[PDB]
Amino acid sequence: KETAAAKFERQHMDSSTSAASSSNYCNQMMKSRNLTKDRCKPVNTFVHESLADVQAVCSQKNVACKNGQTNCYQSYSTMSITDCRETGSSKYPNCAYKTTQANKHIIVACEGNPYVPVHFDASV
Repeated sequence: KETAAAKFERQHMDSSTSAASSSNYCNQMMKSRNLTKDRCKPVNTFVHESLADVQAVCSQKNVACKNGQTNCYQSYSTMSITDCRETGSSKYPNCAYKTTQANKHIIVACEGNPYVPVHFDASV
């Protein structure tokens, strides 16, 4: 089955570009990463940094997770991210998203050995 670490790379890593490729980015990426298979996932964030740079966040600023667990980490630097947000017009199976580019600190939950990101918690 899919590891949590692999699921995080699928759902949240896009190192291939430095920014939100275009107004079409989220429509294409939400589909191609399989986040519209069984329903339109309402919101999703993609990080445009290297895998190494996002994995390194697991050794950065320890912060509380939104669910109250203690294993979340905030990046010391801002990172290039794209927020995908489903539209009102959006009806499964034709999921439609607003693509928003920003530079924000990310917060990820990390687990395992090796200790790696398994959940995208927030951007700040």
